[PDB]
Amino acid sequence: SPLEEAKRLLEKVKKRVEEIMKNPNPVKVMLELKELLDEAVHEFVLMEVNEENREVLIEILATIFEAFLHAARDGGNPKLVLLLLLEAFETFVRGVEVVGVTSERELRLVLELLVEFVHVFILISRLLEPREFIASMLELLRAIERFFEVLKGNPERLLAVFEEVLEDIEEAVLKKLTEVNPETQVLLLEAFYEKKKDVVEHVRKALF
Amino acid sequence: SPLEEAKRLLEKVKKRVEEIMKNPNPVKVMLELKELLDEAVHEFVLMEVNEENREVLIEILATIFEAFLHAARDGGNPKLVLLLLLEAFETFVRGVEVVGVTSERELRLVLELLVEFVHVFILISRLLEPREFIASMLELLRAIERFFEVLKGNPERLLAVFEEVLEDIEEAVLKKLTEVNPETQVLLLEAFYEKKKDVVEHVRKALF
Amino acid sequence: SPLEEAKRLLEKVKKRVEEIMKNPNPVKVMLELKELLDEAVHEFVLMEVNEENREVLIEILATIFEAFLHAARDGGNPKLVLLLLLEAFETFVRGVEVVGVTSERELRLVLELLVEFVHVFILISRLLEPREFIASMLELLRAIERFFEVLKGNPERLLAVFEEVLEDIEEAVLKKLTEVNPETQVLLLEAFYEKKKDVVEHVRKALF
Amino acid sequence: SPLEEAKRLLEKVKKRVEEIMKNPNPVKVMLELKELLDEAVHEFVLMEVNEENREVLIEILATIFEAFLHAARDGGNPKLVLLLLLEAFETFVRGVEVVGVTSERELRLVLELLVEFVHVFILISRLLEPREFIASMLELLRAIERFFEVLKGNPERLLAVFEEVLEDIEEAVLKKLTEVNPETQVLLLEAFYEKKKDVVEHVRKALF
Amino acid sequence: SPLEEAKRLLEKVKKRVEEIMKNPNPVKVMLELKELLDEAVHEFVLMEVNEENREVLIEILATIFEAFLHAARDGGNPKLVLLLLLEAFETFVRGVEVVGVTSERELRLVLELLVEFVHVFILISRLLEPREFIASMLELLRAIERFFEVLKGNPERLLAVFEEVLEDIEEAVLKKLTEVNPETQVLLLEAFYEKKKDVVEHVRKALF
Amino acid sequence: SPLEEAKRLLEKVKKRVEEIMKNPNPVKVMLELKELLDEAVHEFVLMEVNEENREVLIEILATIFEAFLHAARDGGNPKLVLLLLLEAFETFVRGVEVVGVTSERELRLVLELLVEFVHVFILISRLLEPREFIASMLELLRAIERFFEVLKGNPERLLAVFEEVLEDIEEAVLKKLTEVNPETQVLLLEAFYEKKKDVVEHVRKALF
Amino acid sequence: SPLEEAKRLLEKVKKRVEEIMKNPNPVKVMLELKELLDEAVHEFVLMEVNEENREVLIEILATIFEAFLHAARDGGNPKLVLLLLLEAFETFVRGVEVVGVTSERELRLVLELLVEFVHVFILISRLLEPREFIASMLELLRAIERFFEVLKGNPERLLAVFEEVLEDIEEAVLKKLTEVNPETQVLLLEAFYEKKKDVVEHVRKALF
Ligand SMILES: [Zn+2]
Ligand SMILES: [Zn+2]
Ligand SMILES: [Zn+2]
Ligand SMILES: [Zn+2]
Ligand SMILES: [Zn+2]
Ligand SMILES: [Zn+2]
Ligand SMILES: [Zn+2]
Ligand SMILES: [Zn+2]
Ligand SMILES: [Zn+2]
Ligand SMILES: [Zn+2]
Ligand SMILES: [Zn+2]
Ligand SMILES: [Zn+2]
Ligand SMILES: [Zn+2]
Ligand SMILES: [Zn+2]
Repeated sequence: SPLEEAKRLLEKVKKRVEEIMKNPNPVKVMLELKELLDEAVHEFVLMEVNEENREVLIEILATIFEAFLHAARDGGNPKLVLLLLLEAFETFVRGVEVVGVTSERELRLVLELLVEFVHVFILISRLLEPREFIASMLELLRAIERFFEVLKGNPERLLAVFEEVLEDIEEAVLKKLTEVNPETQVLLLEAFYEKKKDVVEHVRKALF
Repeated sequence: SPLEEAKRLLEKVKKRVEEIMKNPNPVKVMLELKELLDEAVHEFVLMEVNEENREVLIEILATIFEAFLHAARDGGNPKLVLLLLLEAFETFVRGVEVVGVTSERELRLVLELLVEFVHVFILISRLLEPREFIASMLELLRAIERFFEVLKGNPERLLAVFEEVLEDIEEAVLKKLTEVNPETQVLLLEAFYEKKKDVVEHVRKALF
Repeated sequence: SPLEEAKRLLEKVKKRVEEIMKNPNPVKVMLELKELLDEAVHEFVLMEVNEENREVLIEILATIFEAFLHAARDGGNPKLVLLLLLEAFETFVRGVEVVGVTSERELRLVLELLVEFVHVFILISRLLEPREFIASMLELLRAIERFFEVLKGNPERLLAVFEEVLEDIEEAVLKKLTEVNPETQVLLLEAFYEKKKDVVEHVRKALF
Repeated sequence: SPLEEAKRLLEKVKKRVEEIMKNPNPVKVMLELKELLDEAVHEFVLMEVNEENREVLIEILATIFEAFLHAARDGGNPKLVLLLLLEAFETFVRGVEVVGVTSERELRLVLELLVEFVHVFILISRLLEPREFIASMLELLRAIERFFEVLKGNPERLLAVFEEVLEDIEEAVLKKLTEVNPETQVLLLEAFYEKKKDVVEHVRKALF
Repeated sequence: SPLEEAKRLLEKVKKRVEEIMKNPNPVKVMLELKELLDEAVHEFVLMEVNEENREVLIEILATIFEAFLHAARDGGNPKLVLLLLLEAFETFVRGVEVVGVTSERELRLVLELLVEFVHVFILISRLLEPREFIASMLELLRAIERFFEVLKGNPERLLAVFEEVLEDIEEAVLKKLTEVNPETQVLLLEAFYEKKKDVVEHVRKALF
Repeated sequence: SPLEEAKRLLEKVKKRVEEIMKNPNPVKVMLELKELLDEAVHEFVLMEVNEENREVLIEILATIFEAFLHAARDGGNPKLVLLLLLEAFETFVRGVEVVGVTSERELRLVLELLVEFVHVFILISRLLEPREFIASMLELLRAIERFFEVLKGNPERLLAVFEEVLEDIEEAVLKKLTEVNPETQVLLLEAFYEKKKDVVEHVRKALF
Repeated sequence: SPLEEAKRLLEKVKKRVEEIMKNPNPVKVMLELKELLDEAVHEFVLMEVNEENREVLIEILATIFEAFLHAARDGGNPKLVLLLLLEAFETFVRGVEVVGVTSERELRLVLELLVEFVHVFILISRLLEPREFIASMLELLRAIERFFEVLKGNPERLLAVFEEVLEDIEEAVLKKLTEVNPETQVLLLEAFYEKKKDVVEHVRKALF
């Protein structure tokens, strides 16, 4: 039965996550969580996904990704942490694509996860230099564009969420760019705004 | 149900505000309240906003903003406090734009919040030097212009409130500018009056 | 046909400007307007400019530059705004050089734009400190000298306009320099007057 | 034994204070006294505080703080002295919070120390300019509010002491504000009275 | 016999520390002390640790760590010294975990060592730039969290010590962050307070 | 023939200078003029310098250096312009050393060039901050010392010129240093006067 | 014979110093003098140092170090010059340790050299920023501590010289630290005074 096997997988994943978080090393915890997410996706593609077990699969993905976001908040080297965050987000997007999102609860869960991911990413990247900060923000913009192209649902709510996270990123960039000379400010602002306009056009094309 | 979830959110926000206000550090309190306001806006864009729960959402926003205004009155470094006040006001305006204001009670709530915000801003900026004071007043004028462009309602009452807060700012500026030489007075008065004329034109275009 | 393509470009530019000015962020509006001005110059150098379509090209340049000047008056960080104003003015001067000014109406349009630019520059730079203010005035003097070297027309009217804008700058500098000690006044006045004498010599050589 | 260790600590602290006060540099003396106060608090949180050794710990704190207040009266740069006084007062309040006040002798000791601190602060800040004077008075009001929120005891005596020190500060502010124009007087008086009303409300809430 | 071997190890370690401290090069002294600490831990895991020799092992660890802290105060390159301090602290925490802390004297010894370590770390990091200073403070927060997770004892005294060292770090950060613009202050304060809240939650979970 | 080749070089250099000066970019003009001066020195060391063509070579150097000084007065970034000015002066000194100065006309020419260089340097560096201003003045003192060590001629006239340019620098420094606190004034004045005494002693040793 | 070889070495070193000092480049002169000092130390360790040739070796060291101090006063990049000054001082201390100081004349010579070194170091470091200035002062304190640990002689005169140079450094630091905010002043003063107390303790241990 699909539902029973999905529930067994959920219990196994919960036990594995609880075991993993006990480690004191944050980078090791992130690596094990990334491996667990990949195994969950591999299990997803090897099983039938009907309308009964979809909620359980979404809950498994949410559990692993929430643990990963907390472990990222725990700390480490910012560049490595940001790279691992991007890899985990790509795996999560692939998993959501495989499973699919139908009901409103799953949409709410994945959107809350996206908001938390953006917040954690900005919090980690606060401590870089302005040029590396702008490069990281460009990478985050690409990731958000990919996520919103994959996801399907009500266009209006998705557009509202997209605009809100974009405002968050814009506020962070504007606050950070006050540490440099006006010429560097103009250069970096032009780069950021060109990328933002492009991703807005792409997302508006995909949603509507 | 929208109404039940909105009431649950209101109770949670009230509990969080009571917990936060107990801290003795005003800057930490302000930062936590700013984070809470952002989280409230995130929750707002993730749920349906019909005519039943709109009052509850406006009440949540008013609660958080009142707590923030009191914490700003508590004290700290004036420049940091003023910048945090501007950021909180921008988040509040975004939340009001998302929720929308329909009835008279919500309009009354947001207008009293604006009046209190202007009073607190002037009170905090009283202690700067004249040039930084005029720069802060220019920032406040831009914020008020943004607020009155976003808001919708009866044009006459909105115009009356706008004129009253403008008179408040003008009186504060006139009283402060008596500490400098007449040439500096002429320069700063010219800057302030040019900005005031521009914002009056913009607001009158937007309202009517 | 050159005239039809010029009119189509005028309509497209008007539509783009109207779309851009709806944004609430003044710095983003300025960046988009600068990009549009550069695109207009690119279009100008790629097409034939005879005596028929010259007026339309001058009107396109005037439209974009008027929108930029208003957006600059809207507000922002003074140093960044002044830097963007200088970049826009250089792009405008290059466009005028490419197109050329023959009739009296085009000369009137460009001279009015120059007067508005000087007024906006002084208004924005009012809020700096005296040393940065004097540096900004030096930059403005170099920009005005370049503009009057590029332009061709009746020497007497051009000299009258140049003298009037110089008097405006001198009045602003004299009013601002009353906030410092007499020794700093002597230093900054010496720097300003040396630069003014040099630019007067250069402009008088170029015009006659 | 707690009592014997507390008495040994008192003897060591007395010897250290006598050794430190022999230095001719007042700022260095203040820095060493701050370090000694921090070390005393560290010792306090690392040992048991019963009803036997509480008096000895209170006398240790009083000894260090009295030495600091005399050194602050000795002289130096007023802004640096005021900042060091505020830091020392906050450390003293933390130490009192850790130890606690039960008997009447300890209450009398700490209240006398607060009165001397307010007197020294007003004496040092007499020589600033009126705007910086009002800023320092606001900082002093916040410090007094924190002290009276931390302390526990008889509400009536505490309220009497609070009202008396408030009257002292008000008299100092009124006497100082006669050196400026009436408009500056109105602005600074409004700021001071708003802050005083807020702190009175907070203290009356905390005491009763 | 365990006790005799422990005392022989103590004498050998004392002789080695005295021999090492005679070197004039601070970085070389720190490296030799780190090697000696690692050797002591290796010896600890190779012998039986009962309730008789535990005090001697704790005294050996305290001796080596006190020598290391003094050598770190001696001087050198701030980044290298801070990195070596973190490595030595991790080795010390592992040694304390291996040996264990049972009586009150050992707890007092290790807590005094922690206070000294925090003071030395702040003193060394005073000379960095604000961004590197905040990064160092985050690393220190992680180190303190790991220490208080490893240690076992009376929850109340441990919590008091933890709160006091947190207040020390907070005062240092607040004093340092006055050298930057308010936007940078907001960014860095948000990062610091997020990390502080996370470590407070983790420590409160571990202790209770 | 040496004289004919020198005259041909003079004509070529005049043509090149006229061609270069037409550029509107001052920094590019300065870079080309520096390259031209270097090429002139290369040509000087590659040809015979008798008493016939010495005047022509001195005139070539004076032509290029006058063009460079005017281009420096035109404007740009003060730090870049000052550094380019120092390099150009060092190249000019090397050229004068290679060619040599024998008659009175050449001495008058080079001394007038030195006076103009000092005036332009002070004019450009008027707009820096006091610490960078004093650093630039120290660099100028080293350059003047090197120039007066290389040059040969009548000791009395050279000493008079050296004293006059020193008085100009001293007046500029004294007038600038009124914008800082008396402690900073004492520090910067001590540095400047130590350097001035050293260069005076060196120049008096070299001349006599 | 030791004395004849020492005198021959003195003559050779005098000739080499006279040849080197003729160079116009200060950094090249300083590097050459550093190499010469190293070669002198190499020669010192390769020959017998009895009581007859000790004076000549001390005179050789004094000659090279005086030339180096003058070259450092000549000028250059402050950071590079300070680093070269520290390296030269360390080589000089090694040479003094190898040769040894017995009579009163040698002690007077080396102490005069130390006073001149401290004066030159403070003069060069006057022009840095306050944070880099304090870092340089910390490095100078370590250098002085090493010097006074190596030297042997009458404890009272050595202590008097040490106290006097410490007062010179303290006066310089106090004068410089008036250019920053009181919080930065407190941080930097705490760092400086901690280091000064540590070096005073070390020197008092070494001398007595
Ligand atoms: Zn965590
Ligand atoms: Zn957000
Ligand atoms: Zn309050
Ligand atoms: Zn009002
Ligand atoms: Zn406008
Ligand atoms: Zn005008
Ligand atoms: Zn006294
Ligand atoms: Zn009183
Ligand atoms: Zn030490
Ligand atoms: Zn402490
Ligand atoms: Zn020129
Ligand atoms: Zn002159
Ligand atoms: Zn010299
Ligand atoms: Zn001295």
